[PDB]
Amino acid sequence: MIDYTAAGFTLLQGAHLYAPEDRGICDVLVANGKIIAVASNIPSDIVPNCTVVDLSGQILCPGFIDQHVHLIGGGGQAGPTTRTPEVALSRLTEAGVTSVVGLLGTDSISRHPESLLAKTRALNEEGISAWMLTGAYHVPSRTITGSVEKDVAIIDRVIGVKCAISDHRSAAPDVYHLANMAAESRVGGLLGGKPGVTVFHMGDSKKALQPIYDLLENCDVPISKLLPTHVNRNVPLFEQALEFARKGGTIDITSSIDEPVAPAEGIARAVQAGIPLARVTLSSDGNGSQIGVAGFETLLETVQVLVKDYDFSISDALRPLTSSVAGFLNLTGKGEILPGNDADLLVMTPELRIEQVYARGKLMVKDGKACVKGTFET
Amino acid sequence: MIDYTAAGFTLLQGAHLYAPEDRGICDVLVANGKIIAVASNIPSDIVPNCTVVDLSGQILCPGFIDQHVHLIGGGGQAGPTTRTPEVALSRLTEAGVTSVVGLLGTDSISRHPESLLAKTRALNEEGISAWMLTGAYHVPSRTITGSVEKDVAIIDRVIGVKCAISDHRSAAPDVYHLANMAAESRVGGLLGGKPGVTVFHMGDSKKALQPIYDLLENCDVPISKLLPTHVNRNVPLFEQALEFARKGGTIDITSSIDEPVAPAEGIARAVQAGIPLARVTLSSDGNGSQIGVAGFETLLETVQVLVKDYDFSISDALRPLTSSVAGFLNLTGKGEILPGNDADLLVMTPELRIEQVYARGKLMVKDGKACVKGTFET
Amino acid sequence: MIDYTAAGFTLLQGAHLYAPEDRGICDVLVANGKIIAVASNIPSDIVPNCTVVDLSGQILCPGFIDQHVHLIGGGGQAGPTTRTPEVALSRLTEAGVTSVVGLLGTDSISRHPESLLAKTRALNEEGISAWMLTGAYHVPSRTITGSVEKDVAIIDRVIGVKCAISDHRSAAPDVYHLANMAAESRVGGLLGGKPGVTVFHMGDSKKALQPIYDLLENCDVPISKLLPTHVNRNVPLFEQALEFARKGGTIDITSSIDEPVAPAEGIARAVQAGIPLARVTLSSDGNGSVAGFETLLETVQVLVKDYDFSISDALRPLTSSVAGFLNLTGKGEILPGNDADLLVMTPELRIEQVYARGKLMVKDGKACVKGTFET
Amino acid sequence: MIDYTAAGFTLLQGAHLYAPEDRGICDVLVANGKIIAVASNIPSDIVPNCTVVDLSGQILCPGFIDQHVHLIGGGGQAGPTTRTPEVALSRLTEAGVTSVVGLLGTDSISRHPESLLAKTRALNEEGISAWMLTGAYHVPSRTITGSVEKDVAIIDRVIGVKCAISDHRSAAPDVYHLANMAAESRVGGLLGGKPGVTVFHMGDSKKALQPIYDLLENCDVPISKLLPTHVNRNVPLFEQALEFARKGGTIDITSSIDEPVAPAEGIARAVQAGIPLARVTLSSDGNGSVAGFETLLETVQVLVKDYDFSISDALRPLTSSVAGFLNLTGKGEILPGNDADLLVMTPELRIEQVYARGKLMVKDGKACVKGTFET
Ligand SMILES: [Zn+2]
Ligand SMILES: [Zn+2]
Ligand SMILES: [Zn+2]
Ligand SMILES: [Zn+2]
Ligand SMILES: [Zn+2]
Ligand SMILES: [Zn+2]
Ligand SMILES: [Zn+2]
Ligand SMILES: [Zn+2]
Repeated sequence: MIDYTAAGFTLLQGAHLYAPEDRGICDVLVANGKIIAVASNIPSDIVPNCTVVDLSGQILCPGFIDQHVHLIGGGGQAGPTTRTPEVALSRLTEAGVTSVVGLLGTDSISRHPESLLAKTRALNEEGISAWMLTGAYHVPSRTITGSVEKDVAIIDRVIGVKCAISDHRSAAPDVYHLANMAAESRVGGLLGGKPGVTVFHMGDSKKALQPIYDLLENCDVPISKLLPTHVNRNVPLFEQALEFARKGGTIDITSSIDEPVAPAEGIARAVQAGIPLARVTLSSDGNGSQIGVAGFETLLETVQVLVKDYDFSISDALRPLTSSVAGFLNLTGKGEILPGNDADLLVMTPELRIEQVYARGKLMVKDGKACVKGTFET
Repeated sequence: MIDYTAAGFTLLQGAHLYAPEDRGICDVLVANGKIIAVASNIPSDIVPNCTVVDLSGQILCPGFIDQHVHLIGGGGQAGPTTRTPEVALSRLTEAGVTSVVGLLGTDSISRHPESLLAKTRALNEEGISAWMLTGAYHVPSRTITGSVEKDVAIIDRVIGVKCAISDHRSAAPDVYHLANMAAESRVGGLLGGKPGVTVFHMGDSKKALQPIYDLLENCDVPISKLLPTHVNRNVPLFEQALEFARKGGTIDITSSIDEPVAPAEGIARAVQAGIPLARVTLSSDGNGSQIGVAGFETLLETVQVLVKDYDFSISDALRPLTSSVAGFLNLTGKGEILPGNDADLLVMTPELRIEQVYARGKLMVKDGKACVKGTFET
Repeated sequence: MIDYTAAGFTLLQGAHLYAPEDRGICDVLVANGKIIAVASNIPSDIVPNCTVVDLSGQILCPGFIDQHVHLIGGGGQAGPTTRTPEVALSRLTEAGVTSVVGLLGTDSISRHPESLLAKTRALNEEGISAWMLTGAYHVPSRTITGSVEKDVAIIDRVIGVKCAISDHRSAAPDVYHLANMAAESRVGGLLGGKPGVTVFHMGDSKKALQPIYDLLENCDVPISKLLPTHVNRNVPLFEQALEFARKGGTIDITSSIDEPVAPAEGIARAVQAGIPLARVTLSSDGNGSVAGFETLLETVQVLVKDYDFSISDALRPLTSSVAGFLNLTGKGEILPGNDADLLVMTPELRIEQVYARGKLMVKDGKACVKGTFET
Repeated sequence: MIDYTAAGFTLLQGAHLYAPEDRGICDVLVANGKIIAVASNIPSDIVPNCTVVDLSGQILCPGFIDQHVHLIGGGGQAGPTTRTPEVALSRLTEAGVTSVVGLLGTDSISRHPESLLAKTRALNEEGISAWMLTGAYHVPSRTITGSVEKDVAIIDRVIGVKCAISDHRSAAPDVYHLANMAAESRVGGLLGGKPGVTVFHMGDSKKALQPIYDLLENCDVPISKLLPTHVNRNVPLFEQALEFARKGGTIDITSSIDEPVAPAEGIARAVQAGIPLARVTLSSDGNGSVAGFETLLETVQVLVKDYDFSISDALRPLTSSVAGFLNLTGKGEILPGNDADLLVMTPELRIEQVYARGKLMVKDGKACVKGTFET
């Protein structure tokens, strides 16, 4: 008897697959955490020591990518008792999240990029995929190596930089400071093989997107590296974001913001405005302070709403959380079900309720409950 | 015989109380430095080991909050012989001051925030309540931790930052530098649970308030965090301050400046202009250089004048020194006589002359003379 | 009706009081979070709007002071996944802890004093009392302001410095670096009105206390400012510890270390060795890697149960001895003028109620007050 | 037809397998760059789209791990013209090297860790596996982030630190500086999940290993984290090295140093001295001043040919021993779950094929995969 168990062969059979593209009833063969074949009717005996999974009647889609999470905790805006706690593995996984991008916010005094970096690594070690942004609301940026360009270029998990504009919690940055920082992130990413993006937390100032336009007039950073987030927070801002997207920018809608522009509503309007889904993403702002802390249920909720109350197809509904995110951040191997991609998959009921979650080919959630937990989860 | 002396029970009986709100003849019961009951006719035997004080015929009001004092000394503008000496406890208390905010001025070369911080702490230890501002006239700010945001966030006694504008003694700051500094103070205060204000020493430049308006156009710091002081120093400046107050800003009048706009006059005009007292404060600039050094008698003097020559009610007269200050700096437990507030009280004759002063429930002045002195007072 | 509720009058009646000193059946009156009277038979009507609590048949004693807690989390010695989570309020209060001193350990790369300082502040706001030590195992120390001397003098919650010696995770400090760091903490303590102590995490190196002795010969910091902790981790170290205590030093036994010298055992031997309880402390090392806080109370139970200690004495290492060593004014003793940090226990020493600064935190053995984000 | 080519199924059949352990004639199945099965007679049809390679009559073994390579170039000791060029991929793979650890030497003015780090990354992308050491001969170390402890904990490819002792090109380090630096690497290793080793370039000074012994008496870093290299450079040093190994240390023999103690000879004497192979490593010092990589394989040949070693044993110093010392998970042994880093040799030990992470890199003794700018 030959042992082939090292391969971790798993055959996912008979689900209706949304890659997110509708592929109909189709099988998925996994090995070594990778998707190795996608096809209708894969012989259950094509490989030895194969775990076969009957998904008949279920749906199979790619795992969500949540690009805005306060992995080590956030808050602190109303004193020290408001510092939220760190994110626990199970919370992410039960929410359908297989890939995450961690970041800092208002507080960069009691929160440090080194802490964030360690947490990012723990999460990868625990089973999912994680990256981070250097900086925080504060401009000039607080970094690990002393320079934004150096952080993006040399710290493996760093993919870009974060900042805040048009917000009463900003560092009142001027255009030069902003331009320089985005330029450093851009360059650092070429060198490091990273997207080199600049993510802008938007507040409620009436100036809205101005600073971004100013910046573009003062530098050569491509518009495709600039990401405004929390765009649904106020109407006028939302409206400008639409045009920003119309000009070739990508906009990030926050799932945790219900009013004045609800998330599904925001996505629907984009489409109405003729904006291609590829230029719209959805992120949670999870673990930030809400006093409660923002969770991850809003992601799934948005997909359900879009399908059920908005007439989106499941395929379209999935984009903002999968392919558009991977697309924007250049996350190779993620967001789509293709041979050669990582085996980050969700298994859902036809009513869009998660039953199982695979991260890198490993069963993380079964029967809608986490079977793999963070090291200190109790 | 049971000892209940630890409580320090004190009953202040029968004065006409101005909370500053007129409460008429009313009693005040104190314990553990706190006001525990305010009411007419409190039974002199409600608590054991109670010190009863007959205030019949007298007035009872809250202790003054002087938010602009050069606690460690100031001056130095005309050479080293002009460096004034540090403030002595008794000077404050005999002047009716129970709470103070220390700060630096022109000289930040021979004066350091660490010195100011130590002095602040000594004063609390000696019996009164004290806080400070980081920075000084110089922009960029000279701080303790290296950053304005960090100083406000982590040094317990630091509540904001000071600077100078439109003055021949300024560091010729540009809008960005100013904006950044105010933004840091603002943010630092959210984190630290401080007001996070920015206090602007105003000089006689013709530009007057401009820089403040410029700043607001270049940042998202709320107008309510910005405090221009010495507004009565020149007419045109005073006039602009009125409108500044009209737009929602708070203005600080300096009691030690007699011309061209006297303090009581300044306060009267504000009211004439329809500005709510809540938006007007009065501070001494005590211990700065005047060669003499500015004292604290001008505070009380202003209240007397307002009542006697201006027709203000005592209640109204008290605001700028009590509730409006506490209101502006968010000094919980101060500026008002309510159960649960600190027992910082003044006892005056009907002609507004101070007889006794209680700081945190402790008798500091009796018969208009200090009975508790600074450790080195001789 | 006049309202006097701002005073928070509370009368704890009928318990057998251990201050820690046995005081027999005695009453305790509280106002504004402070103990205002201690006597038998205080009248229930002595003050208006008084909450009377009948504790007859129960024991009353001071809240515990745990001077060795990884408040923001610790661990990380076996990689990133081993970083423990921050401590929740209820875990402390349920274990009888009303005062705590937070610190860092091995990891001072992903762990920062500024973070520790915020957490310290959070806890104070939440209802208990907390302080911290600056530095970490690493020497030179990583501080907030850039100087150990400055951190201790100016940061209100900082009371001393932490370091590691004789351990395979130390920074290989030399005597000069150790002396200087201890002297800075000492001096900062004076300027800031802090104890200005130096806390030494002890490892298993054969050199044991050597470095301390060396330090003493190289500086003039008083012996009473130097605290070796984890002294019960190995025999030779423990024995050396006894000697150090005999010379005038204080020693900290770790409740979470059960072998080779158990906590109660170590305490009993110290005493049997002629060392006064005043020079013996007990701390948990709670939240390190996740070590909990139940061993504290258990040590007390064991001392009484198996070692012939009176209750009074068994309490000292967690109350008066710590408060005394750290100069925690208002803590560790039930006296008029002190803070109302009290435990209510059954005669068999099970925690029933806990008051911190006069506020009821735990009732029927269960936290009734929780951390802001406690789930 | 269903496409399964994404898996890269490859079946290596019929070779005499040395894992390094002699396993006789046995098959190896590979998928996704990992070894998924090791057994005799694996069915050629067991998996779809399988590339079958008939290796009958050949030997199969693990790829070599060269832990001492001047990846970006070295030299510069006789002025600017002596700076050697960076290492090309094919030079490594042709020599049987599939895993490498890069480092700096004498020159840390014209040579930077950031440059070394980029080159390390380049190689990983090009198909092999690479790590680096922070620092250089200079002590205090010149690092990327400013701290040895921080470099090791946070820079993914950094696994330890390099330094020079007992050499006329050293920085004249004192024991404190050496101890501190070793302790920082040790601690960073723990936090980052790295071996956290200290690699000591040994020169010809008569003091030989002294500094190491001294260091040990001045810190608590385990002996197993300290690696003296170039130990065969002189006799007295070599002999002292044997002793150090006997005490529990590991020793690195330089394949490029032929006198006075040749590489094979040194290995044979170590063994004859009672030292287990697990505590003996072999590295090239390749690309220094331009030293090549052929002496690696030659040492193996000589051990077998002239020293009575079995093949299994002769392989250890370049495979399992290194992987074990550096904790290189997935490397140095042919086991299910490990990376497909394999060599195909003739029975007389000549390299024929080389696979790195399952990719064919060298064929018929010639690189068939080259560096991006390889000419
Ligand atoms: Zn945000
Ligand atoms: Zn956020
Ligand atoms: Zn001024
Ligand atoms: Zn002034
Ligand atoms: Zn320890
Ligand atoms: Zn500890
Ligand atoms: Zn060398
Ligand atoms: Zn070398």
